[PDB]
Amino acid sequence: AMDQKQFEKIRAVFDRSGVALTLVDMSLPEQPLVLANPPFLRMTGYTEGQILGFNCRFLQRGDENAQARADIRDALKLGRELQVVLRNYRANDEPFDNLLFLHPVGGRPDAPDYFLGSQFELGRSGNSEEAAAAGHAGALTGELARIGTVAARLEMDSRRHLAQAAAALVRAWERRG
Amino acid sequence: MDQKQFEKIRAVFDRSGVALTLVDMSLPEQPLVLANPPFLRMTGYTEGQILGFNCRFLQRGDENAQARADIRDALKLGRELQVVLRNYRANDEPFDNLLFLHPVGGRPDAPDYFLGSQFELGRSGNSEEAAAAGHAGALTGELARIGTVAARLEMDSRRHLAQAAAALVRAWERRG
Ligand SMILES: Cc1cc2c(cc1C)N(C[C@H](O)[C@H](O)[C@H](O)COP(=O)(O)O)c1[nH]c(=O)[nH]c(=O)c1N2
Ligand SMILES: Cc1cc2nc3c(=O)[nH]c(=O)nc-3n(C[C@H](O)[C@H](O)[C@H](O)COP(=O)(O)O)c2cc1C
Repeated sequence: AMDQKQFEKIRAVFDRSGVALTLVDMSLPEQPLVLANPPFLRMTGYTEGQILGFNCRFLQRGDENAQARADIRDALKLGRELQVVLRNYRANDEPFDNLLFLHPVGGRPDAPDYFLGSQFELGRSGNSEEAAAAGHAGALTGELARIGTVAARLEMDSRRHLAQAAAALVRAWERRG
Repeated sequence: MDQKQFEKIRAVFDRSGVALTLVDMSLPEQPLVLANPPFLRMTGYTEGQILGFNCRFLQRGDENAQARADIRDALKLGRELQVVLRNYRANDEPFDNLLFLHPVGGRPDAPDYFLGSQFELGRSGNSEEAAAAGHAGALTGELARIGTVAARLEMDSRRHLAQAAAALVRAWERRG
């Protein structure tokens, strides 16, 4: 029940964004990537053409994020937001930790038509991982509000909770050693 | 200046989820020319109640001498600055303002405008740093839209601003 016009608005927001953005079709269980912006493409080292149609787990290897994935599947089925860290791999197979922000888009409250994903690459920010992650959270919420997934009046409150959630996750991630 | 570019700034201002202000550098007293709804909501004034005036009404005379010195230098230089001001709402409630300053377009050392973005400190419990860094992240997005932050070196621009914001917060907490 989503206007071709909204889909295009989302595409335009992805294209101009300063954070990695992905969109996945929820109308089918294989859940293919349907949008993926330039910063996601550079972080991972793929091209847009080779990525679309695939499920985003192609960034993973085997059975590696068992906990994080079980959480992701629930969020998705329950149509809820989620932040989780994931062990991921670029096209060249180097490992990287991906702080993943998930957000339901469109559809109905417990049946979103799409899911948005935004990736924050950990370990690139040195002494200020919390701040960087939180900064990312802020730019994200701005994108969410422009699309309309976050209510405009609630953009601030959303940002504050998402930034906090990101800093916490970083802190637990640097508690892993 | 420009009619197309000023219209864009007005547009970005109206939609935004961050407190935004635009000051006209071409006027003797450097007055508010734009003031967006989350700014008005934070301070409790209306558009008409504050437009055309300089933002120094949020202060009570002499309380931010060092900071306003840093502000005047920045404005003269046309450089960015992040600074904490003691401020007062329309109902005279006091709050500390973490103020973000940015030069808008024009000339590198004499800009057409300054963009101010206010972040209220002390309403974020144990995660002031996170919330400030979040604010900086959102701001940078708006600056990238206006055109001030070029391209998508926005990311590194975001990371630094967020780093700076968090630092300023820590200092402000080392000052009980
Ligand atoms: C919008 C969006 C974006 C992403 C994902 C999901 C969605 C909906 N997923 C998760 C992946 O697609 C898959 O759901 C999880 O691996 C769990 O499902 P499985 O346990 O593999 O069946 C994901 N996976 C990953 O390893 N890195 C990521 O950044 C992406 N981003
Ligand atoms: C764009 C912009 C936004 C500003 N926002 C605030 C503000 O929110 N709160 C405040 O106390 N001062 C703010 N100021 C500062 C005053 O406008 C003024 O520049 C500063 O107080 C130093 O000037 P003065 O020493 O001549 O009073 C802002 C200035 C500019 C240029």
